[PDB]
Amino acid sequence: QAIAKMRTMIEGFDDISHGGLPIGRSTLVSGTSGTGKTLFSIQFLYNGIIEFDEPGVFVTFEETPQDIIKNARSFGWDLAKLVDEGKLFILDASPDFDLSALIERINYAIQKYRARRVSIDSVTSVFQQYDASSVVRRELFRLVARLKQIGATTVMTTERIEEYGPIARYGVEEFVSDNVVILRNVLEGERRRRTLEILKLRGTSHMKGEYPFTITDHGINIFPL
Amino acid sequence: QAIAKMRTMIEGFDDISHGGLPIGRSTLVSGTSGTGKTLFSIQFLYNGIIEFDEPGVFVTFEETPQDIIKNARSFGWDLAKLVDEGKLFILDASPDFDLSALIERINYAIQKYRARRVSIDSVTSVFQQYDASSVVRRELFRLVARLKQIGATTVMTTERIEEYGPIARYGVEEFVSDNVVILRNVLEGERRRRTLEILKLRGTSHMKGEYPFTITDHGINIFPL
Amino acid sequence: EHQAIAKMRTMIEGFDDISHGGLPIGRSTLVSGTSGTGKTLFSIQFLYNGIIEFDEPGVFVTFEETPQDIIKNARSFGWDLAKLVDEGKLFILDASPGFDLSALIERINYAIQKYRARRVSIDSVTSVFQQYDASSVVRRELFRLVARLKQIGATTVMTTERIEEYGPIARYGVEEFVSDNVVILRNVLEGERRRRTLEILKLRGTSHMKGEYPFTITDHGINIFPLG
Amino acid sequence: QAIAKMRTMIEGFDDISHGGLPIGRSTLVSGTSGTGKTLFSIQFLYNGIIEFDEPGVFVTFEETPQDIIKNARSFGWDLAKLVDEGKLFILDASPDGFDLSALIERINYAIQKYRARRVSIDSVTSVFQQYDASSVVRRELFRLVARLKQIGATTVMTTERIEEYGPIARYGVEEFVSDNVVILRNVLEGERRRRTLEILKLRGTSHMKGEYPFTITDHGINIFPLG
Amino acid sequence: AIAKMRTMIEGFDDISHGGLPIGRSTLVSGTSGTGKTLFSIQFLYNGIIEFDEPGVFVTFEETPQDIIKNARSFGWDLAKLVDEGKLFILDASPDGFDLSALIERINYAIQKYRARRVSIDSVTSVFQQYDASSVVRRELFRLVARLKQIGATTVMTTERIEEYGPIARYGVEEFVSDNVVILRNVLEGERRRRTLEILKLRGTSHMKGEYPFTITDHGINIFPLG
Amino acid sequence: AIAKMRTMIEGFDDISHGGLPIGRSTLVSGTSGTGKTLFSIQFLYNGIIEFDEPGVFVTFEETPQDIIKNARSFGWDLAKLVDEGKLFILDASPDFDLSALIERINYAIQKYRARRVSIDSVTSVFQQYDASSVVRRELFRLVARLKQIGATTVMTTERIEEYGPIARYGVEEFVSDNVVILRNVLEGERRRRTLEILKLRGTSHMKGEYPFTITDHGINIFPLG
Ligand SMILES: Nc1ncnc2c1ncn2[C@@H]1O[C@H](COP(=O)(O)OP(=O)(O)OP(=O)(O)O)[C@@H](O)[C@H]1O
Ligand SMILES: Nc1ncnc2c1ncn2[C@@H]1O[C@H](COP(=O)(O)OP(=O)(O)OP(=O)(O)O)[C@@H](O)[C@H]1O
Ligand SMILES: Nc1ncnc2c1ncn2[C@@H]1O[C@H](COP(=O)(O)OP(=O)(O)OP(=O)(O)O)[C@@H](O)[C@H]1O
Ligand SMILES: Nc1ncnc2c1ncn2[C@@H]1O[C@H](COP(=O)(O)OP(=O)(O)OP(=O)(O)O)[C@@H](O)[C@H]1O
Ligand SMILES: Nc1ncnc2c1ncn2[C@@H]1O[C@H](COP(=O)(O)OP(=O)(O)OP(=O)(O)O)[C@@H](O)[C@H]1O
Ligand SMILES: Nc1ncnc2c1ncn2[C@@H]1O[C@H](COP(=O)(O)OP(=O)(O)OP(=O)(O)O)[C@@H](O)[C@H]1O
Ligand SMILES: [Cl-]
Ligand SMILES: [Cl-]
Ligand SMILES: [Cl-]
Ligand SMILES: [Cl-]
Ligand SMILES: [Cl-]
Ligand SMILES: [Cl-]
Ligand SMILES: [Mg+2]
Ligand SMILES: [Mg+2]
Ligand SMILES: [Mg+2]
Ligand SMILES: [Mg+2]
Ligand SMILES: [Mg+2]
Ligand SMILES: [Mg+2]
Repeated sequence: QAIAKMRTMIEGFDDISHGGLPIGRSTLVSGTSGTGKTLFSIQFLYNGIIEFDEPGVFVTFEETPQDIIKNARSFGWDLAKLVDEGKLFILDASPDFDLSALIERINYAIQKYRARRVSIDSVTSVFQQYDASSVVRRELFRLVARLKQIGATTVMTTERIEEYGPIARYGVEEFVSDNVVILRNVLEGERRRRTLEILKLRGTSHMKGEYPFTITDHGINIFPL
Repeated sequence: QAIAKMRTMIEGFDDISHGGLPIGRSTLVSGTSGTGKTLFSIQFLYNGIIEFDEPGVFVTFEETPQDIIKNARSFGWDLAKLVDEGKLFILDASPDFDLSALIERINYAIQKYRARRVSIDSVTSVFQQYDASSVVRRELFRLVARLKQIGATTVMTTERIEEYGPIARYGVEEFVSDNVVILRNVLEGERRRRTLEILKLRGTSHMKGEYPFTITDHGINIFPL
Repeated sequence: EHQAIAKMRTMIEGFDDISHGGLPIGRSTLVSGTSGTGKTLFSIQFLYNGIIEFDEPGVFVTFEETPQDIIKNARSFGWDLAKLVDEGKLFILDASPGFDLSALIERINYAIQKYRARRVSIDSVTSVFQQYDASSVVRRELFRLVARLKQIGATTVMTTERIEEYGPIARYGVEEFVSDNVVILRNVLEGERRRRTLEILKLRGTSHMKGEYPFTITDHGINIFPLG
Repeated sequence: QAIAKMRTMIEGFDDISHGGLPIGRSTLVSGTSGTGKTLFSIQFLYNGIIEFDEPGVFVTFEETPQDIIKNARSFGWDLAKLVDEGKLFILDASPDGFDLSALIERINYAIQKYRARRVSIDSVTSVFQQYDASSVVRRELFRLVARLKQIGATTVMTTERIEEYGPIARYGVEEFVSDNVVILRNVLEGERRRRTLEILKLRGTSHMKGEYPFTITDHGINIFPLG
Repeated sequence: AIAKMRTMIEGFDDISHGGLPIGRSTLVSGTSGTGKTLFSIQFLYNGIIEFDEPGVFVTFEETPQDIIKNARSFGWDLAKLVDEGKLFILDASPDGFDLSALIERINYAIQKYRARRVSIDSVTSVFQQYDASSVVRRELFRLVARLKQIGATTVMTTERIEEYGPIARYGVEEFVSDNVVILRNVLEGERRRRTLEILKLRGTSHMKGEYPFTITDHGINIFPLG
Repeated sequence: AIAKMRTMIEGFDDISHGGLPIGRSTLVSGTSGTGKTLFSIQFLYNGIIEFDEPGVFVTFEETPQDIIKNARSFGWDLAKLVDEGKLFILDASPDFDLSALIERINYAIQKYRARRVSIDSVTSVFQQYDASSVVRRELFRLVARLKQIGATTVMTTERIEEYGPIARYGVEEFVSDNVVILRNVLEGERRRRTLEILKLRGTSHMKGEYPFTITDHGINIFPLG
């Protein structure tokens, strides 16, 4: 029957989303630079491992595994240990148009590590890396559709350049994803404020509009209203 | 005589449209992501079947039949049963420029299932999937023309980026369709509000402007004013 | 002769007041609007009234909508276009699908001579350039058509598409400049409600009222309220 | 001495321009559709003929001479009589590597033949669009303007624009090549239109600034100088 | 400190804390009729009259004759200065893009007339005359860099379309120039107001923001504020 | 967590909670005349004078001599520092791949034992060779190699609006670890300078815009609480 959700245990998120992220579906998490997209994607995996012993695969296209690990120490998280224990796997897909080969490497890692959670950060970059903007819808669809067939629950980050403009970069990514989460970092009166919005969850309910959040030493904390 | 309408049974819609959707004509349903387009197009067919034993054909370019069926369980509708009974046919037109082949597959399904209601979701995506943005007016016209000839009553969804900008994506879709419905999901003061507007019905009358609506466990509910 | 230009009554309620007597004879009038503003309705009412009131035959040129659907939609208003086609008073010319309008223009001309038409509606010209990806040549080919119609002496309503209520008059930024006369139909959304207005922006060589005038579309077609 | 001006006798305009249009120079008159560009350019020639016996050449790329003549009857002007007397020439440059050289020599032939002091060219936008030559607008508008200055014609050239408060002309270069720039506006506010005329620039001389209201009536253009 | 040369344009030397940086390029950008040509002429004229510093004026469209005629509006006699060899007007109007030939022509004139000041009016136009927009940064950089090597002090005018939009036309010109002056002619409430701003002078100080100015029979007059 | 090196630019080390993250790249973006070059020169000069940390300055347009002359504006003697081998000005102006440039930078960093690197401006070198299609690829290659080398890098970039895109090509901020935005906002005919740390990966900083002034003593930023 109806879609089930997995608790993210990210403070306030499971309230906003009426239970967590839809299982076996993809969630687009989109935001301007420094909005906390990587943090959200890491905290998803980390909580999966710590709260439910669900292994996670982190796919990176630019940042090195070592820097992902190093930056997570800002939040007191020891990702190197989780890697050593085989609970976390960071797949380095950085450079040295068709996503089929990558998709197969990712599927391979999911199977190998028995992963229930996957984060991909950021899919925007791989198309720009290889001047492939003409084929974004088709290739993103290929990736999302395969992850659905595998039954992976996935967070995929993407980039945007305006807080109240396009949801992502090419005006197609939100339509391909099952779920859309928008992180904003709005500048008004010389000051910033962070908000999180669940725009869409296909096949299930969620709270609407923007909710304040903070990034602290404990990662993301969202305040439902 | 003046053009006849078929009831959608979508609460409030047949009020706003003065009796329903014009029979044998095409209706564009456009909106940003997560506005309720797929829901509207599913509810149209589902109601046709349950209320009038009127079979329907659902054309998908991306979402699988399985996920379409799963997401509809959010509302307590059992679409698998209807597929099993031959009352609903979900035509999978996802990938493995001319719409003739697609058109013939749709016609075949209309004649085979004896269907009078057709939903096509989303016609935007198919142009993007084959980079055929330059031929949109010509090919959307071919599609709509042929469905008019066949006598189908058709809901076609399309994608947009702004709540008050272009009706659809390419600036031509609204002019090729006989009828235009716009779903909006406006963000103001950090909160969303859903509205539906019937912009146009050729050859007949309708209520004007935006009417609020909600998506609940019973599908779309529009409040006429 | 040596008088200023004469006008032909549309008999569209209020329009002949706004236009100080109707549409200038032998000239082209652009009627431009977002989707659902009443462009087809205007262009139909122009021919229909010309036939019913003045026995002036009309030619309607369509590039997408079928004759049968044009006829059917006009019954919304209790008009019987089928009857008029039967009597040879209305001809609906189906023009549905380098780039050159010369052939089309000759077919239109042939139709005008054959039916002895005084009034012509072309709906919509926008679409034919989009149907063949011919935006580069719009000014030249639209001029070819308008100039030939003027030469013939036809009184023509040409509809065109726009996508903003207060942006460009038409789609390509040239159409208003090629036509002799320009009418803009708006359907403005404000505070969740729509309102319809009609503006005569320009009539070359003659006077008209200025600004937007409200109008409704009812069972009798377009009804415009002059203000003053 | 500084540049001299010829009177347009368009009511109000010679006050706003501190004397009239600079002699031997090109004046761009730009505006959205129906702002009065053709009317300004006709009235400029008509007044030249009637008040000063200064013959005029009118260059058209789309409107026929017969329609130009017919539309001027709206204002009670008999342009056919002036054509018959050899005082007005309407040069039909309608259609039937883009280069305006031949056009320029047809214009010069007319100027020399009619001993014309005044020239109106309407609209210069249209000829670039007719031949899909937008890429070359600055070079060929400059050729035209330079050649007319060489000939010493005082020229009104009309151009099209899409916004009341946006670009001066169409391609963002026309106002830079012209010596003088006048902007006709027809602003819609509160469902009502108002007409205003602005002299943006006259090279080498002075003029009033900002927008001045005007009306188009049976007597042509009438401009109200505020102060 | 880079040193400055007085423009002697009333108020400008106050706004710029002494004048234009010597041996460097100053971009002067504005919509049509803002006073760009006037500024660049007044710069050369004053250099001659006040300091006997010879000037070269490079035009791509306007003839020398019309430049001279239009300056009579301000009671300046440029013809006399051309005669005396203090002012050279270099007519570069027309009959892969590469400014090298023009640079050599400009360089020749600077040596011959021994010019210390140079005005180029307008560099926008030359790129559009030869549909060469794709290469503006590279070629404007070539021009600025060589003028600097020669040690010329240069005013280069450029065109813009909006009073509060891009500084120039191609979004690169301000970054190539050492110094940037924006002339505005803002329309508000049906009335125009002229203002001058010095956006940037590399390596030295200047006043900030917009200062009102007028164009009169005496040329540009800028009103410094406070 | 990541460590930080003090810039000693007055106010900045407060705003950044300690300085620039060591071994990472910091984008400094701004419209013309915002103080980008000045910031990147003060970074190296303070490094040399206060900590005896050698610096490499990379220029694509401004000559070494003018960089030196312009720094005299602030009482800094850069020619002396170049003479002592404390500062190396790498002239990369002209006479698509950034590999050559990168090997020259690395060589200069080894040779002069530099801890600090400023590159001014990264924008311009892509415009100089019309290589805008390749910005994200090539900026990534430069940033990645400098992270490997462990240099602490300031990279300036150009923008054309105060409240528009962070940089010029919509990708530079996503590739950099850290992002600083200098603004020069015109309002009511007056300019005001502000600095904003938009983002520091892996660590904390103050948010929003802070006023600053450029004086005879360089940049001076006022933190606000
Ligand atoms: N311990 C901490 N306390 C407070 N804020 C922190 C801490 N650690 C990191 N941050 C904040 O988190 C932000 C970094 O977030 P993250 O890398 O997840 O963003 P992003 O959206 O992925 O950026 P980019 O788009 O450039 O990849 C930093 O900019 C910093 O403001
Ligand atoms: N049982 C329910 N109760 C309330 N809301 C629900 C329920 N089920 C789904 N929804 C809402 O319906 C919205 C999604 O609807 P739908 O899939 O029709 O949107 P769409 O316009 O087709 O999206 P896209 O354009 O991305 O395809 C979800 O975003 C969720 O907010
Ligand atoms: N009997 C009626 N009473 C009231 N309004 C009606 C009636 N019949 C039609 N309409 C209105 O007339 C509008 C259709 O007008 P029309 O087809 O002339 O518009 P259009 O501008 O030509 O549309 P498009 O640009 O998409 O071709 C309908 O959208 C409907 O609101
Ligand atoms: N006798 C008159 N009284 C009042 N107004 C008139 C009269 N005759 C013409 N007009 C007005 O003159 C207006 C402007 O005419 P004109 O042809 O000069 O415009 P234009 O700017 O050249 O238009 P386009 O750019 O489309 O060529 C007409 O739209 C009409 O409003
Ligand atoms: N004697 C004068 N008194 C007042 N203003 C004058 C005088 N002479 C010229 N002007 C003004 O100077 C302006 C001409 O300025 P100038 O030619 O320097 O402008 P520009 O910015 O170079 O124009 P463009 O971009 O067309 O080249 C004229 O538009 C006019 O307003
Ligand atoms: N001694 C000083 N006192 C005050 N301001 C100064 C001083 N020296 C330089 N400036 C200011 O510093 C600004 C120059 O800064 P800088 O060269 O660092 O800018 P930038 O952002 O690199 O410019 P561009 O992007 O066009 O290269 C000058 O525009 C000037 O306003
Ligand atoms: Cl925070
Ligand atoms: Cl809802
Ligand atoms: Cl109505
Ligand atoms: Cl009027
Ligand atoms: Cl002034
Ligand atoms: Cl300051
Ligand atoms: Mg990130
Ligand atoms: Mg959908
Ligand atoms: Mg229509
Ligand atoms: Mg005209
Ligand atoms: Mg000038
Ligand atoms: Mg700099």
